Amino acid sequence: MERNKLARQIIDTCLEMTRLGLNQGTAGNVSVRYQDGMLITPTGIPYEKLTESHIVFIDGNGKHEEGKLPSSEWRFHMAAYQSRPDANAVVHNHAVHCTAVSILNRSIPAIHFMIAAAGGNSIPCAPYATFGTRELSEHVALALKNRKATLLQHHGLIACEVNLEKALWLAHEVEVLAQLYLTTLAITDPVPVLSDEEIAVVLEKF
Amino acid sequence: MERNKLARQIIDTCLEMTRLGLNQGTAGNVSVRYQDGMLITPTGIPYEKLTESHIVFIDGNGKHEEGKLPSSEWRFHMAAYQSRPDANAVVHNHAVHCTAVSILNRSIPAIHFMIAAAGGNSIPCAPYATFGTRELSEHVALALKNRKATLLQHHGLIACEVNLEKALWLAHEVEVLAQLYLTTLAITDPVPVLSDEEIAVVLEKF
Amino acid sequence: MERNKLARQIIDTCLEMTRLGLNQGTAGNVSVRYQDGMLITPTGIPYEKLTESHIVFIDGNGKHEEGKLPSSEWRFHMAAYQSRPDANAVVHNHAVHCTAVSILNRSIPAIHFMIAAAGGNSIPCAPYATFGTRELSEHVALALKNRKATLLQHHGLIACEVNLEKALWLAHEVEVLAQLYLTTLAITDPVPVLSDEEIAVVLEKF
Amino acid sequence: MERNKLARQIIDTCLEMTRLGLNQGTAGNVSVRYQDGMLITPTGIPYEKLTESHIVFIDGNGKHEEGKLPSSEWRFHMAAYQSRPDANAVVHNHAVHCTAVSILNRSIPAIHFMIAAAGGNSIPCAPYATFGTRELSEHVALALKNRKATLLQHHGLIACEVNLEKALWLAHEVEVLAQLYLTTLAITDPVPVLSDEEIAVVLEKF
Ligand SMILES: [Zn+2]
Ligand SMILES: [Zn+2]
Ligand SMILES: [Zn+2]
Ligand SMILES: [Zn+2]
Repeated sequence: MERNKLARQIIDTCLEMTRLGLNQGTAGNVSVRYQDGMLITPTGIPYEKLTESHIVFIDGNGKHEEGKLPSSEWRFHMAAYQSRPDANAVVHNHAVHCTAVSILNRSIPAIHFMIAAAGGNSIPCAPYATFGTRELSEHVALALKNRKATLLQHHGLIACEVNLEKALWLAHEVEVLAQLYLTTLAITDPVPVLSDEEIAVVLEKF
Repeated sequence: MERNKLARQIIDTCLEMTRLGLNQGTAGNVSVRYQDGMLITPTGIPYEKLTESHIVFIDGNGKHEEGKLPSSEWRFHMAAYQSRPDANAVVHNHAVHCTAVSILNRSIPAIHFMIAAAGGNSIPCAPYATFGTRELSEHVALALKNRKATLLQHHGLIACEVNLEKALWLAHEVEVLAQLYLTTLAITDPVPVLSDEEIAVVLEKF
Repeated sequence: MERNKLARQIIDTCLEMTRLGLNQGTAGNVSVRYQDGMLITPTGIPYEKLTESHIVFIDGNGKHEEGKLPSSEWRFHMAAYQSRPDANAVVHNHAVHCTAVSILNRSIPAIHFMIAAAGGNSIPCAPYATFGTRELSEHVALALKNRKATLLQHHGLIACEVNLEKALWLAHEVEVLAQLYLTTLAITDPVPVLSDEEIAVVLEKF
Repeated sequence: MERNKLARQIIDTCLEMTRLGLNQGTAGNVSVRYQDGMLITPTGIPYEKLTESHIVFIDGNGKHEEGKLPSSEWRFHMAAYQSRPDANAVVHNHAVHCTAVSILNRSIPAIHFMIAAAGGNSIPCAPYATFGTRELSEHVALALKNRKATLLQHHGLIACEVNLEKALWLAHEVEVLAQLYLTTLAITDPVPVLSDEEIAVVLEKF
C-alpha cells in the first residue's frame, strides 16, 4: 500500500489495456485513490516509456506534484472519486466500440445479462462537454451516481471499481457489450432486450 | 488418464481460448468427464492465476470438493454429460459473434458446409433462462440431443466433443460460422443457404 | 530445390497463414509443384504438430505416398497446376471475409487498384460443388484460366503464384479486398468501382 | 541526425505499423526529410527483410541512389515535403478502414474531437489518379495544404508530421476515426457531428 507498488500497478494496467485492444495511441488515463487525492498517469508520455517516477500525485485540492504534468483529463478522475466513495480506481479510454456508441448518443440497454456488472439495466451516455472542463466533470459525477461505468458522448468510456484489476475488467466487459450492441443494431433496431424483472434477478445473484 | 494431467489440459484449453479471441475476462468455463462426475474450472479466479489445485471435482450427485467453489454454471455442464453420453469435454464461452447471434435469437442455418461439424444443418439457439438454474439446464439438454453445439439466447455458446482439443476446435468453428452469418445478414436477409440434400452429402463424407 | 526444404517452406506458410488471421482451425491446405506432381499438407493433423515427414507427395497420376493421407481437397490443387502451368504454389483457406463474399456468390469488382494483382478487373466466385469432387475441380480450373485467385461459393479461397511467398501474399491481399468490399457494401450498393480503362493502366504498370 | 540512425527509425516504423494492423503485405512506404531530399523505403522488399543499406536516398531533384529502386510512390512523398515545410516524416499505408472510406469518396467529418489532430474539422479525401503519377502528387499537395493527413480515393492514407513517431501516431488515430465513421454510418446516415464552434475550442486547447 505504498506509492511505488501502486504506480507499478497503474503502469501494468496501461500496458494490459493496450494488450486487450482497449487503448490505442496516447488516449487512455488510469488513476488510483491515494492518501487525500490520487495517483494518475502523466500527460503526453507514451505508455511504453512510462516509469514509476512518471506517475503524478494530485492532492484533494487539485494541486499536482512539482515538475510533472498530470493527464489533461484529471478533473473527471477527481469527480469520480468524490461522486463514488467506494471507487478506488478509475480507467478511462477511447475504446472503439464504446466510442462508436457514444457518437450515436445511445445508452447500452440490457441486451445481455452481464450489463448488471455496472450496477443496473443500462450503461448510460453522458452528454458532450469539452475535455478537461468542469462542465464535463459534472456530467460524469451525475452519470456515475448509480452506475460504475458510463459512456461519454463523442469521446469514450469511464469505468470505476474497488481496485485496478476489477476496473480494467469492467472496462473490457463494457467494450464487449458495446460491440454486441453495434453488431446487432446493424441488423435490427431496436435490439431485443432482457426485461427489468430478469435483470433484477441477475443483480441479486451477483 | 489421471487428475493432474486432465487439470493441466483444462487450464491449457482456457489459455488457448483466450489466445483465439473466444474468451474475454472471466467469462468461460471448461470441464472434462471424470470418474463419476467431472473436473471443472472454479468460479472467480482469472484464467492466468489458475493452477492444477484450483480445478474442482464435482461428483455425479452434484457434491463438490471441500474448500473450492465450482464455476457458477456447472449445472449445464452436468446436463450436457447426462444428455450426451459420447461427450467427454464441454467448452462454454461468451464469444462475441456467437453471443450477438444469440441476442437476435436466431439459429445459424447452413450458410457454409462446415456447419455439419456440429451434427446437422443448423446451430440451434436455446431459449433464455437465468444462468445457473435448472430451467437453463433443461433447455441445454434438449438442444444438445441432436447437435454438439448450441447458442444460448442472450448469453453465449456451449460446445461438446470427445476430448478438449476437439471441443475447442468446434467452439472456434461455430464462432467463425456466427461471424460469417452476421457479416452476410447485414448485407442481405435472408442469407443464401445450402440445401438439406447438399448437407446430407457433406455429413456422409465427414 | 530438394524435398526437405520445400516441406519446411510449406509448414512455414501454414504457420504464417495462421499468424495473419487467414486460417483458423484445420481449414487450410498448401501445396507446391514438385517433380511430376506435388507436395501437399496431410489431412487432419493440426498445423502446429506438423513435421517435415508429414508432408505428402502425390504424383501426376494422383497416386499418393504409402502410409500418409493427403489433404481431402488435393484434387483442386492438381487442377490448378494443370490449368496454370506458371503456378508453382497453391494456398487454400477459408478466410472469413473471402468466405462471406463467397456466400453472397458475388465476384469482387475493382473497388481498389490492387485487384490487378490477381490478373484482371475482378476476383471471380466459382459455383458451389461438394468438396473433394471432380465437379469442384472443373469449376476451379475454369475460374483460374485468366485469374490467379478465385473465391469458391459457400467455401473459401484459392490463390496460386510462382512460389509460396507470393501465393501467401496474394491470398492475404484478396482477404483485404474482400473486407473492403463487405465494409462498403453494408453502407452502399453498388460500391463505386474503377473503370476498365483505369484498371488497364494499372495492369501495364505492374 | 546521421543516416544510419534515421534508416533504423524508418525500419522500426515499418515494423510497428505492421504490429498495429495498419500495414499488410508490402503496401506501406515511409520516408524522412534528409539533407536536400529524403530517405525512403525501397520498392518490393518485404518489411522484415529490410536492412539499413536497403533505405534509399533521393535528392531534391528526384535523382535516386545508384543500385537501389525507391518506393514506386516516392513522388507524393516529395510533394508532401514541398507542400508542407514543417513536415519531416511521411507515412503512407493502405489501412483497411481508411481505405474503405476512400472507396466511398467521403471526407471524415468531426464525429470525435480527436479529428483536430490533423489540423481542422475534417480528414479530406483527394480524388483518384494512378499511383506514381504527377497528377496524384498534385492532388496530395493540395489536400495537405491545411491538413496533416488525407485519404486518397480508391487507395489509402497519407499522414505527415514533425518526426516518425508523431507521423505514425497520427496515421493510427486516423484509422481509428475511419473505423468509428464506418461503424456508425452502417447504423445511421448522416452521423452526428460536433459543431465548428466546438472544434474551434478543441483546436485552441491542443
Ligand atoms: Zn478522453
Ligand atoms: Zn455463461
Ligand atoms: Zn476448403
Ligand atoms: Zn499506396
